Amino acid sequence: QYYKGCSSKELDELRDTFFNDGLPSRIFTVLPFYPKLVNAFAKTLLQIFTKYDEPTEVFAGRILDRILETDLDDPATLSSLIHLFGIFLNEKYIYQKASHLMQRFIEYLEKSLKPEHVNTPWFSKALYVYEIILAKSELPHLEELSKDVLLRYPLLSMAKVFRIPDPMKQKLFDILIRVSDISNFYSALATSRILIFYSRDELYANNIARSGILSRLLKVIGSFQKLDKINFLESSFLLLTRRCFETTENVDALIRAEINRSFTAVRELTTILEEKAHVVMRSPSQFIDVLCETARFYSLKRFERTGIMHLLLSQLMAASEKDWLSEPANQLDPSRNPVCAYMIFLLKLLVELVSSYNQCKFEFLTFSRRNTYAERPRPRTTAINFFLYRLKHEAKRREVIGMLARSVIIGFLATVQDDRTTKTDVKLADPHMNFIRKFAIEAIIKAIRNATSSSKLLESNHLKLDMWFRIITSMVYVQAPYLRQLLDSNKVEADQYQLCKLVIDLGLPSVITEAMASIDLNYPFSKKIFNVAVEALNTISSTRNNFSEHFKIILKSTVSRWKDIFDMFYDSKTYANCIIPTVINRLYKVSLALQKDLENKREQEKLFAPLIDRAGIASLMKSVFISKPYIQREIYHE
Repeated sequence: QYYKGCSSKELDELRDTFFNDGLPSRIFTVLPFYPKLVNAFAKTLLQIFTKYDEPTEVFAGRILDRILETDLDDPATLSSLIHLFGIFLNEKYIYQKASHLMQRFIEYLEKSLKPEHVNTPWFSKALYVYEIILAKSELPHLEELSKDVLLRYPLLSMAKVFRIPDPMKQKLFDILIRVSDISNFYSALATSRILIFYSRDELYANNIARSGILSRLLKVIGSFQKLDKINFLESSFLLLTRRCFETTENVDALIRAEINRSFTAVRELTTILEEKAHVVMRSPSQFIDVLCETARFYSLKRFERTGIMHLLLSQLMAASEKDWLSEPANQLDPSRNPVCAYMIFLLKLLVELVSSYNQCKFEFLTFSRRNTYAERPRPRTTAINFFLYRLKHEAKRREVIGMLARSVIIGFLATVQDDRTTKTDVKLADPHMNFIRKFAIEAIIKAIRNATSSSKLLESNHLKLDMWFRIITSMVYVQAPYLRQLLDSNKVEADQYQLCKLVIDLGLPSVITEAMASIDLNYPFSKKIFNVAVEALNTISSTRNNFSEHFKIILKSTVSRWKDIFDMFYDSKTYANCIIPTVINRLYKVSLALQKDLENKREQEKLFAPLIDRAGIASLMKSVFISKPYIQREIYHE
C-alpha cells in the first residue's frame, strides 16, 4: 500500500532502521519539550528496549550521564531527565542492577544540590528520585539464620536492597534542612515527604523541629490554599509534625500496647507482621524487642520547649483576624473561603496534637504571644482565653469552627492514650493532668464570672456564655465532635471521673447557678441560657451518680497515622517478611529448645454531699417562671 511491502520482514526492517536512527537516540532533544508525557515516554522507550533485549540499566546510565553533563541553568531539561531517570528506576528490574547508578546519582546530588534551588522545578524531581532510593534504603535489614532448626527448610528471600552510606544520608539531610523560603508547591511536598522518612530517628526529628523548616512548609500550605492538590501537603505536614512530637518512650509504649492488643484479639508470625506492618516500620528494633520479650518459641504462643505548638497557635490567631466568613465571588462548603479552610486545617492539626501527646498539652498551656523564653515556662491563659472568646454560610462556618474549638479544648483536657491496656479504675490522676485540668476549669470559671457581671457584659457575650456552658457540659462527658474518636475508652472513664471530681472541688456547680440567677428572664435569650446551664448541671449530677461509690473532617489516632505513613511509601503490606530472620534468630533459635525442653520436663514431672448551695436552689427554682414546652421540662424533672 504505502511501503515497498507489508510482510513482517518489512516491519522488522523498518523497526531496525528506526532503532538505529530515531527516537532511541533523539529522546534527550525531544523529551524536555513534553514534560507531561515523560511517563508515557518511559513506557514507549521501555517497550523498544524490551523488543531488542538490550540492557535497560545501560540506558539508565546514559540518562544519568546526560543529567551529569546537563548544567543547572537549564531547569526544564534537567527536571525532565531526572523525572525519566526516576521513572526508569521505579521499575524493579532496573532497580536490581542500578546500584552503581544510584550511588553515582547520590554523589551528583551531594555535589550539585543546594538549598537555593528549592524553587527550581528539577529540585522536586530530584527529591522524588531520592525518595525512590531512600524508601528502599530504610527497609529493615534482611538478616540470615544459621543456628536454628526450621520446620520448612527454605524461607522467603528478597533481592538485596541498596543501602545509602550513612555520611551521604547525613549530608543530604543537612542540605535539605537549610532550605530557605519555599515558593514551589511540589518542592514543599517533596521536602515534607523526605522529612517524613528522615524523622524516624529522634535526633533527626529534633533537628527538624529546631530548624524551623515546618514554618516554611506552613507558609507554603497557607499561600496555596486554593490549589486542588493542597490536601496532599496538608496530610504530609500533619504526619511530619506528629512524627516530630513523638519520642522514644511514647513510640515504645504505643508499639507495646498494639502488640498486646493484637495478641488479645496463638497466631502466625507472618499474619501478625503483615497486619501490623506500619508498627514494624515505625521502629523495627523496638518492635522486635517487644515481640521477643512477649512471645516465646510459624505460630507464636500467647506468652524541652519545641515551638511547633507556638507556631501553630500564632498562625491560628493571625488567621482568625482576617475575614473567614464572607463567601468568595461566584451548596454549603466552609472550605470555599481560603482563610476558613486554612483555619480548619490548623484546628484539625491542633486537635490531633493536643489529644495525642503530653508535650503538646504542655506547650498549649504555656503559650505566649510574644514568645518570651524562660528556663521553665510558666502557665498562661492566652491560648485558653483565645479559644473561649474569639472562636447562611457564615453561620455554618462559625458552627464548624466552634465545634473544632470545643474538640481542641476537650482533647486538651483528656489524657493521652499511651501504653493503652485494660481499662483500669486507678482513681489516681497524673499530677500534670490534674494541674492542667484545674487551670482550664479556673479559666472557664473566671470567664463565666466576668461575663455575667453587669448587664452590659451579659448583653454582649450571652452567646459566649452559652458556648462555655456547652463546653462544660461536654468536658464532663469528655466527648466532642471527632474528638472521642482519638481517645482510648480504657482511660476515658478516669477522665470522665477525675475531671468531674475537679469540677465539684472547684465549686463549679455553684458558679453555674450564680450565672444562671444573674439574668433578668426578660431577655429573649434567657431561655437558652437557662436550658444550657440546667443541661450542664444535669450532666454533672448524672456523672456524680454514675460514680456514687466514690461519693457519698477526618481525624485519626497515632497508629492510624502510622498506617497512613506506611501506605504513603510501602503500599503493598508485604514489606514485613524482611524482619522474619532476626525474630527467628532471637526467639525461635534458642527458645525452640529451651521452651520445648521445659515442656518435656513438665511431661516427665506429670509422668451525697449537697451539689448545690442554698442560694443555688432558689436560682434553679427561678426556672419555674419561664413558660416552656413540655419537651423542655423533662431535663428539669431529672
